[PDB]
Amino acid sequence: TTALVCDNGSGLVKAGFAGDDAPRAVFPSIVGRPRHQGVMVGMGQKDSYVGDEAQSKRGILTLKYPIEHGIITNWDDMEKIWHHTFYNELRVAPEEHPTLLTEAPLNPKANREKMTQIMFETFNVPAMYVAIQAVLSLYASGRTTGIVLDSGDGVTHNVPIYEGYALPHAIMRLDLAGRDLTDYLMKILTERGYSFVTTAEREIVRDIKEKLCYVALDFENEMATAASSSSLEKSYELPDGQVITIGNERFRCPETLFQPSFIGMESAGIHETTYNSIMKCDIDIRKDLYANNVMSGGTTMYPGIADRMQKEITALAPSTMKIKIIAPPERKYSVWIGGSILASLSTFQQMWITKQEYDEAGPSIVH
Amino acid sequence: TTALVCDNGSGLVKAGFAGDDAPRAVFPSIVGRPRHQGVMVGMGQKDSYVGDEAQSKRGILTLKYPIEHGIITNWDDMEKIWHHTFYNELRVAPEEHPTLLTEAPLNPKANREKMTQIMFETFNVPAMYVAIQAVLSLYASGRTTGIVLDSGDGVTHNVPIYEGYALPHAIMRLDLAGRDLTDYLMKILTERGYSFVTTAEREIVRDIKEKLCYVALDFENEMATAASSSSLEKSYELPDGQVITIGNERFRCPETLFQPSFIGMESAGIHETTYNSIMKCDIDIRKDLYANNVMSGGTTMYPGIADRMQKEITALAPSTMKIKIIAPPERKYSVWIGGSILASLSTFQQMWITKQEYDEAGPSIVH
Amino acid sequence: TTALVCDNGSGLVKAGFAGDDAPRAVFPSIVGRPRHQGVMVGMGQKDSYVGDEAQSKRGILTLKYPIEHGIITNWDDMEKIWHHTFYNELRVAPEEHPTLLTEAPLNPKANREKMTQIMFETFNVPAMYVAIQAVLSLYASGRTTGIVLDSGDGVTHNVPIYEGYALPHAIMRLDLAGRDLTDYLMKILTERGYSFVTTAEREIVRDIKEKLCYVALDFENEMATAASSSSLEKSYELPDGQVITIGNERFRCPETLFQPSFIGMESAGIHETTYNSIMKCDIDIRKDLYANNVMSGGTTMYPGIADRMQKEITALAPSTMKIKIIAPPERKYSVWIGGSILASLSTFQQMWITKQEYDEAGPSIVH
Amino acid sequence: TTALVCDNGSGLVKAGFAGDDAPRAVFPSIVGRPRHQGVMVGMGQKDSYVGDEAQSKRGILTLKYPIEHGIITNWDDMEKIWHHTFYNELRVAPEEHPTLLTEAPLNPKANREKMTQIMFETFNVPAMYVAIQAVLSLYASGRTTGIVLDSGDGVTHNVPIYEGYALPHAIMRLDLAGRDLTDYLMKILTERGYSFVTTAEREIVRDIKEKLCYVALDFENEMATAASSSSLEKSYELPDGQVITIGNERFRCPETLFQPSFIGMESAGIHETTYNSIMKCDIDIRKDLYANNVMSGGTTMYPGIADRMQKEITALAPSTMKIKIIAPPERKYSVWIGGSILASLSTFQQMWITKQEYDEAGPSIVH
Amino acid sequence: TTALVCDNGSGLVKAGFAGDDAPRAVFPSIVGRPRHQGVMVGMGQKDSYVGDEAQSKRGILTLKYPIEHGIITNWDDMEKIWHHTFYNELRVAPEEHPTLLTEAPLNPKANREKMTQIMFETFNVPAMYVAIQAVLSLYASGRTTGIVLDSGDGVTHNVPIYEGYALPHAIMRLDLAGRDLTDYLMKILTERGYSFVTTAEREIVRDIKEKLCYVALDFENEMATAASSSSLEKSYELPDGQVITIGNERFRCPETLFQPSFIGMESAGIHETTYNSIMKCDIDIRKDLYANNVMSGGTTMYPGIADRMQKEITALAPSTMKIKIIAPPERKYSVWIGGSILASLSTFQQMWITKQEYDEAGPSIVH
Ligand SMILES: Nc1ncnc2c1ncn2[C@@H]1O[C@H](COP(=O)(O)OP(=O)(O)O)[C@@H](O)[C@H]1O
Ligand SMILES: Nc1ncnc2c1ncn2[C@@H]1O[C@H](COP(=O)(O)OP(=O)(O)O)[C@@H](O)[C@H]1O
Ligand SMILES: Nc1ncnc2c1ncn2[C@@H]1O[C@H](COP(=O)(O)OP(=O)(O)O)[C@@H](O)[C@H]1O
Ligand SMILES: Nc1ncnc2c1ncn2[C@@H]1O[C@H](COP(=O)(O)OP(=O)(O)O)[C@@H](O)[C@H]1O
Ligand SMILES: Nc1ncnc2c1ncn2[C@@H]1O[C@H](COP(=O)(O)OP(=O)(O)O)[C@@H](O)[C@H]1O
Ligand SMILES: [Mg+2]
Ligand SMILES: [Mg+2]
Ligand SMILES: [Mg+2]
Ligand SMILES: [Mg+2]
Ligand SMILES: [Mg+2]
Repeated sequence: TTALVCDNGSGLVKAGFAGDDAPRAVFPSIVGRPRHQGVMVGMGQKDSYVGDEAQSKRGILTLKYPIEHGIITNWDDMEKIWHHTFYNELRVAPEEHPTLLTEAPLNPKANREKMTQIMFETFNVPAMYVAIQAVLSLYASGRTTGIVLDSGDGVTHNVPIYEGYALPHAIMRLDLAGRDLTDYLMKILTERGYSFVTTAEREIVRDIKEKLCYVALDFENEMATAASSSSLEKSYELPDGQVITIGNERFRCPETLFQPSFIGMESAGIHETTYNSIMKCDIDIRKDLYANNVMSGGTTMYPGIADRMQKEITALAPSTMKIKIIAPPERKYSVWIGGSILASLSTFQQMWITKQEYDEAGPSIVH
Repeated sequence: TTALVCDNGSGLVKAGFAGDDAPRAVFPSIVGRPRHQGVMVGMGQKDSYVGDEAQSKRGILTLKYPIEHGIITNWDDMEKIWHHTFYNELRVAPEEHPTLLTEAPLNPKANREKMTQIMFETFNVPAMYVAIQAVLSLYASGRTTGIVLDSGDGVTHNVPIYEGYALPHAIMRLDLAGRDLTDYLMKILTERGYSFVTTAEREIVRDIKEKLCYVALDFENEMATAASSSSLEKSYELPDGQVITIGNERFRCPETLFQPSFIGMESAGIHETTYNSIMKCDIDIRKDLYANNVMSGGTTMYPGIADRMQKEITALAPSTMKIKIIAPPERKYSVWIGGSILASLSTFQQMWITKQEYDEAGPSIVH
Repeated sequence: TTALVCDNGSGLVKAGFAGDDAPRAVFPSIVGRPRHQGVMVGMGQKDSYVGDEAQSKRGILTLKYPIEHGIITNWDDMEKIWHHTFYNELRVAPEEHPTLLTEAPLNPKANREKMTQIMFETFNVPAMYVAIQAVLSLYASGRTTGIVLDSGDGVTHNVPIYEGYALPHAIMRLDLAGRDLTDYLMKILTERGYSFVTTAEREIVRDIKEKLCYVALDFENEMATAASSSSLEKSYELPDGQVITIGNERFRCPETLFQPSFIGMESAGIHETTYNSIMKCDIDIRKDLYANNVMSGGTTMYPGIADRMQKEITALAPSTMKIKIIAPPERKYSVWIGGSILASLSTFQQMWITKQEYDEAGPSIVH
Repeated sequence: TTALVCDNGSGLVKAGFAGDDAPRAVFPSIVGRPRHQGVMVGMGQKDSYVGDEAQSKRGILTLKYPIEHGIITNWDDMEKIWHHTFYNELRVAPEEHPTLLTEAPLNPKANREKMTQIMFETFNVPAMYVAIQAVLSLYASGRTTGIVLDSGDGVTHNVPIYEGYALPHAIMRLDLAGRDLTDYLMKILTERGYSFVTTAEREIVRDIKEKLCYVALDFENEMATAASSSSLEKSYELPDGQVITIGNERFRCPETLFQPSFIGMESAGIHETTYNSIMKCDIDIRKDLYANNVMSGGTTMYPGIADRMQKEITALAPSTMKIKIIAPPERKYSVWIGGSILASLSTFQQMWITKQEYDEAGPSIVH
Repeated sequence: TTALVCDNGSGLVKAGFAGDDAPRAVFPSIVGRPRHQGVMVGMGQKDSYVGDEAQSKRGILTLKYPIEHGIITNWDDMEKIWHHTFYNELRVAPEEHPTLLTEAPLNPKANREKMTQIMFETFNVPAMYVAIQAVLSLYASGRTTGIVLDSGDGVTHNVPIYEGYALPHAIMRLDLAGRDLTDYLMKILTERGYSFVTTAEREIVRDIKEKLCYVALDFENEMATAASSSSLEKSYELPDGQVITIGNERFRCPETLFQPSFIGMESAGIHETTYNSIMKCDIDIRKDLYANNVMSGGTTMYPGIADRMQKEITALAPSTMKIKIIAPPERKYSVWIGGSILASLSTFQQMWITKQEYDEAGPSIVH
């Protein structure tokens, strides 16, 4: 019977069978719809495109992320991506597997309840479970204690975890993420003259960000040395064939995680939020958290991030103590891996919510 | 029941039954009327001649193109060519077939509405459809994606088409075409002393253009080598028996498509309009358009055209990317072929406008 | 009711009933008046003689052609020849037949109007019509397209005709004809000593011309070979019994048609005027005219004419194309035959000008 | 010493002395160059025409906007318009005045730096300043708080401003403007048969737009009532003397600001961008912005615009709160007025960039 | 040094020194050659006569226009008229003056190159220039903008000129002119019985045309009133002493300019060609052209022409706008005057083609 593990973040769906090393289907959470009413016969007609297929045809389509900052915005679009996921990639009847789904912490109750309702009623599932992302990543690490920073496309979290357990009062979410950074890279990019106005172009700049951008160790020194352009400008080539050259924009895009004032947010940088989260925890356990802080998610993938974190958190925390930061490679799939390994635990098998139990207890029992 | 496919361009009517490889009736859109009041008895009297028959007797007749730059100028003349077409070549009662008609994009609304009105009221037709030329040519290519350059006698278009669909905001029409080029060849030809003042003589120079003229790869180099006349002068023989020798006029006639400043137009050459049309399209799809650009129509028939296009568009577009130009032989009949194949599609059968539906909905439903 | 066809050229009247192969009455247009006041009793008295009767008595009479170069010179004389024609040869009341009359193209308006006035008022005719000669000859040919050269006694024409119709702007008349040639043969003949001063003798030299004169293929070569007189001198016998021997005068008389400089006219030869007439026509139709050029009239009867025409026109026109000259035997009566066949066409019956229509519309309606 | 205030937008330069009610020189930003090489002697020769002078002679000239979407495209052309501006209209040595220049927000850095370089090096200026347009318009309003929508010929902005200050993260620019609307009015106008292909004709249609076009309160209802043409068709007269009659094209041209899908852009209408800009601002201040939203620029001049804005923004925003829209007359000159009043403030006198300060600090100090 | 201005049109040479009010030598371009080989001793012998001298002796000579429809037909004849012009009227060594020559627009390249070759090689000239006629006439007007209609003996032009400059694509030539009109007056004149067959008589009818013929305001009304002959018949006296009376032929001769169908040409009347030329020009400038249309040349000299033009062009053009026609007296010499004034401009002195520059650059540099 095994299980399905579906990691539904903004920007990417990662899904696959439990007990495996990596997700088989990994595609963008997008629902493409034709921008221009098309006059042909035999075409499509394909009123709605989804996932990688939508990526193939961006210049026709308006791309629409169904899920924004972890919150589901458009429910039938989400349903569409699930249906496509199950039948067109994993090729499976949901009635044959229990399904573990994912969600961000501190996330409105409507997502869990609606989600489960869909999984039971529209797809028919024997049993399912919805899990907090950071815990899954911590399992992926193979560790029981630590503070997880999970930055995906929608949202960034800090969840401190001690010896199992958890500290809900110290959990801190922050809407800064690949989507916010891509938009910021948009408007900063436009100062070189390169105008990317459209949803489809947003995905191009996402690609630019993913390849070229890095996190500087020291910001203003790097900005100073951007004066005499040497290695800092890099050439990137668009799908059109045009050449973009980007210098300080390469590293000032991700600087926004440390300085959210660039987007005009008062929220403290990710280092201050991790630090702050540690502060909120009991005096006894802070040393372990500082030692053991973990990173997850696509927005942790910028080269340089861990080193800057180690500088900044060390600058905030008492110097007498060791702050090791653990950011393993393959960290973008940590959540999914966590899901897999959890589904492979027998002790967890009692915790699935059964179809019948949902039917008799109602929606309130997901929590 | 089959269908009729009528391609009504300026200069030539191509018409025939659907599902066939080529149009059966192909004759000039001309309405000849005697210039000189003729004194005989038993003659004609034949107040109006039409089509090839008018071609047979040019020296008596004033030839009159009913259709100018795609726009219908003289409606009863057009009606005459249709009536002659149906009864004297295709030999068919229009009440027995649905009829697919053609038109240029971006063309005044009066042509569709009046045209349909005539087809329903004067001829009686069970159902009909009016189609954009470039789409038909694209079907003739057997392809779904590409940018069509269709240069006929009246008008030249660029219509970009992606994966079916269409981009109306990037559609670009241009009045440069076999008629404009024939007149330009007139006045340039007169510099050798050869005076062709009359409508009938215009058709002679059209013949000269069709046979002899070619498009140079590089213009000014060829003009330079015209200094020492070798292969560039060619002898042509008129119907009278006189011999014309034309050198640089051979290739400087079609150079006007690339340099409309020869006619005193500010419009950019056809290569700049194709390039410009590609620019107007979304950054994602431009690579396909550059790869896939298609040619149609009689004014694409000059030897050398495709090679010059490949030079010039390559000179405008980023060198990193492949610009294949597809100009198949039999391209002059691409539109008609496209019409045939579309009429042979069953999925299109729903889209005919029915006689009764027109009667109840009115003229506004053609669009 | 049938019709009468009256071909009134200078030198001969040809008249007869329509629908017949040849004119019944064919006699010279002459009005003889006694030169010498005659003293007898019972004689004549016959103050005016007309036609063949005048021919019978030339030595008494002064002969007077009423019609000169197609233009009527003396109206009552013309009336006399008509009256004699109708009552003394055709033996018919004009009130019983419509009457088709003939005239040269480009001929003063006074001839049509006066002529019609006479036919309606003096003779009483139910209806009549006046026709351009060359068209009648073209009907006689049984053809619709061609360029007619009609050389009679008064005038020579070229009228190009295409597919019915006509080209008035290319019609070319020329006063060179049997009368001019007979006078030229007079003065050239006098170099042998043979003096023919009188009107009556002019008719004798007309006979000489009609029998003996021929058109040389090459002129100056024939003149050279006239040096050694062999076949070129021929003996002719006058009515008196005297013998005339004429050598180069035989062929240099008709050479005047090709070289009007012999009479001191600047007008180009008949071959240049036919060629010139073709030039004036639209470039399209010239090939048909060159193929189809027709000959009519008494002054086309010289042996050798067609062959010289074929040489000379071929020398002027582009060699690439075939110039067939059609000069049928019985061509002297082509105009009359044409008239007959036209009168036998029913479609022409609407075009007669009725007595009453003339009465109410006036003289201006003949044109 | 006073100051010069130069508002350099696409389509119009507005310039004048500071502290005055209106700009003295207001002329189009165009650089006319003869299309046809002219053969006269004493003519011009005038290789380049500029401004209103170019407007005087459109039919000879190719008109060329030097500045496109706020971005300077052709630098020497811009220099030419400045030189003409200073010496031929304002009649002033730039060395005698500090000069305040204008620019759109979010505009490539090349414009500020190059612009300043030209002003200091080519013209010699004691000091200068470059200002964001929307702030100047807000000063023109005489108000400190509000959200400015400035639609010129090149670009449209939204800049929210609270109690002085500014919110750069909520600034939103959009390339929809009089130029885009004129081109759209071109292709929509061509459906009536009226073909305007040339740059010179573009200026004619700009005139049509400026006089006749209005913004409908409700779109599709007005389109429905366009069925029975009454007041909606209006006659306009071209400079040639021809009469154009335009019905629904009158109001569907400016509908593009609310529905950029007409041009094939995915960008939300101006009402959604203003609404969106308000959303991006802190929850506290939105009420003031909704109350206080200001309009500027030539493309705000369509009759009906404010009323439709009030409908649409009210439809998006919570009904409980008052949305006053302030669109004062003389709003096309708001930016220039703003510039004047700012230059008349003494407190601003410290902020000029001095010639010497530029010389020692370099180009980087403009920002 | 001054200059010579030689206006070489068909029918008349106008030549003189530059900077003068009128040409000194004005005589017909004819090369008379004796028709009849003359037997005297001491006579002539004068194998070739030229100009006014030939006019003195028409009845002996065959007159030969060397130049036909602007195109040089017979080069040595033209050379003869030039040589006679320089030595026998202007009495000048060409080596002492630069020489400005004239030619029709749109005229075969052979005329410029051969002409210049003769002027440099046969006559020896320090420098020369060949000019388009209509521009010269426009200078004669003292104006910079306008559309010139120049009708000479060979050819009629329309050249639109705006603010200096020129529009070559709107230049329209037409072979209708005093020569065509004189021949048409020939064949129409022959309907009264007056036969003029010879070149010498053609010049007589040219005189008739020049004195008597006028252009009717309304054609068919005047033809109707020709029914009752009052003032419309006028008596003219030939050099022989005979009296010609011509009625409707007086005004129907020049009606051919408005109705070229009289000669069997499909070309539109001169009013349609002026109107058509205006159409071809950019929409901006048409109002000036309509206001400013100029007339030049001998074939503009018919009384009534300007008024009929004003009627007909007003009937074609939109009524809302003023069509002033400027036809100054002395307009037959406008071209020559233009030439004079141009030669008197110092700015033009750079544009002469020098003997040496021709020698080193070749013939291709005349254009
Ligand atoms: N190599 C990379 N470098 C920088 N950013 C990346 C990289 N890969 C992905 N991203 C960013 O992170 C996001 C994907 O992160 P992911 O963990 O998949 O988010 P989620 O799990 O919420 O879908 C993308 O939207 C992208 O902006
Ligand atoms: N072989 C040829 N070479 C160059 N030009 C041609 C050739 N054949 C036709 N043309 C030109 O193209 C025109 C015919 O093109 P066509 O596609 O039939 O126009 P349409 O479809 O609008 O009637 C003619 O008017 C002629 O000027
Ligand atoms: N056999 C002949 N050979 C040469 N010339 C002839 C011959 N017969 C007649 N002609 C000439 O042609 C004239 C008759 O031609 P015809 O066609 O009858 O003139 P029309 O029709 O104008 O009367 C006569 O005047 C005579 O000079
Ligand atoms: N009365 C009007 N109605 C509608 N549009 C107008 C009017 N006047 C000007 N425009 C449009 O606005 C533009 C001028 O706006 P403006 O604010 O001067 O732009 P900028 O300041 O950027 O030059 C013109 O290009 C024109 O298309
Ligand atoms: N007063 C007149 N009225 C009408 N036509 C005239 C008059 N004078 C001259 N012409 C005609 O115009 C011609 C002369 O025009 P001109 O301008 O001198 O021609 P070009 O300059 O080409 O020699 C003559 O051939 C004559 O037919
Ligand atoms: Mg995630
Ligand atoms: Mg076509
Ligand atoms: Mg005859
Ligand atoms: Mg502005
Ligand atoms: Mg002239």
